[PDB]
Amino acid sequence: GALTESQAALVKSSWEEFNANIPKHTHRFFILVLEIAPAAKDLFSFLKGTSEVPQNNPELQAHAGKVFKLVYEAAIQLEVTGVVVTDATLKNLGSVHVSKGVADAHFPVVKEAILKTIKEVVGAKWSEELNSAWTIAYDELAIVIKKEMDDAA
Ligand code: HEM
Ligand SMILES: [F-]
Repeated sequence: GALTESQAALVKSSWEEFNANIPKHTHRFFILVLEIAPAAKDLFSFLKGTSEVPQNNPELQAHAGKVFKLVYEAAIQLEVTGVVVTDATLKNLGSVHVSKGVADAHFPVVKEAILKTIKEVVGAKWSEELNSAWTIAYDELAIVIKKEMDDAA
């Protein structure tokens, strides 16, 4: 699909819609994760020793917000520039995943959890053109982090 001026316009628009409700979209996102893979729970400090996914845990919200922002920034960068740029942050990201016991096969878990989360976020405006656009942007960003984990291990 490439990332036409028209496709980028579509991701920006849909991320603005996501940020618009962090405590919801982020707790949803963690539930979609634990649905696709239950075992994932022991990983998260703020999920350990608990039984259910905490709903007002600042640690949890701050965490999940950061995740989506990063995927959107990635899509704009693709339309303007044609690429996703690797910086200090993406590199430190790779380190912390590894400390915490996260692997590659965990990534389609968090992807589907994000496509499903955005399909839920944009509702009837959903188009093939839009699905195509977030898919392109995640894929392109995951490619970059997975790269940095391998390097932190
Ligand atoms: C493009 C996709 C992804 C992005 C942009 C991303 C981003 C991040 C960021 C920014 C942090 C640190 C947050 C903080 O300091 O507060 C973090 C921590 C973490 N992430 Fe990810 N992530 C991605 C995929 C994944 C996957 C697939 C898993 C595995 C299930 C995972 C598991 C974790 C864990 C266990 C921590 C440590 C949390 C702690 O115990 O406090 N992430 N991630
Ligand atoms: F994460």
